[PDB]
Amino acid sequence: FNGMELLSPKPLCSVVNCEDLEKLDHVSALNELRREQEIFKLLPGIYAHRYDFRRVSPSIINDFEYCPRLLWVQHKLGLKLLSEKSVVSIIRGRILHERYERLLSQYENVVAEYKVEIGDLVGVVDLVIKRGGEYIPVEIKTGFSKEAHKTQLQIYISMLKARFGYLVYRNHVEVVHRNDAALDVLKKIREILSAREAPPAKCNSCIFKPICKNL
Ligand code: FES
Ligand SMILES: [Mg+2]
Repeated sequence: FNGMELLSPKPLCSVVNCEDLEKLDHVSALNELRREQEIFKLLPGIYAHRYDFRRVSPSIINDFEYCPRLLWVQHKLGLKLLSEKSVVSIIRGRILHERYERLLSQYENVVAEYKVEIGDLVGVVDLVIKRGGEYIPVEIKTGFSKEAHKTQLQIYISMLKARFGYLVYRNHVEVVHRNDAALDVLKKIREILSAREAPPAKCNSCIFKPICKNL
């Protein structure tokens, strides 16, 4: 709300109307939202979009944990690979992110897309609340794993020197405490991307065949 200031952010579905987005689960509607998000079909069970790997994101953290091989393959392709399963969860999450962002950025003490520099990499905080001279980071949980977003937020906390951060779920909010141990994940990722050889698969079955085997 313009003119007011925010103490703490509220759950996504308590700010945006999530029910409006539950009618987005047919091929016809998918193929239209796909076009806009610049997401395309590559293989019958694989979608993709362009991704800048100078940019750290929950996408990368989620993928580093799932399968370091997948992260390397994607870095080489210059493409982010999405399973035909969770392509709708990404598109839905992106629209939810955009609405929640634009609505909370309306507060006087709230700001969207705060660019931060992590050395050779860059980060973009979903939302930043300014309680006094301190910047409280906010991470919107959409599309990827709970742990991925939570780690990402712990990085932004440790970079902004905040005392804590907010992790906004659909129907609740979580106060993530500063944990500099999450920054250790950042050194490992920087190593996987620069690795001249592909790491070993840390998954039970590749849902992205045959791409992973062919690099
Ligand atoms: S996803 Fe683990 S190797 Fe293809
Ligand atoms: Mg987020």
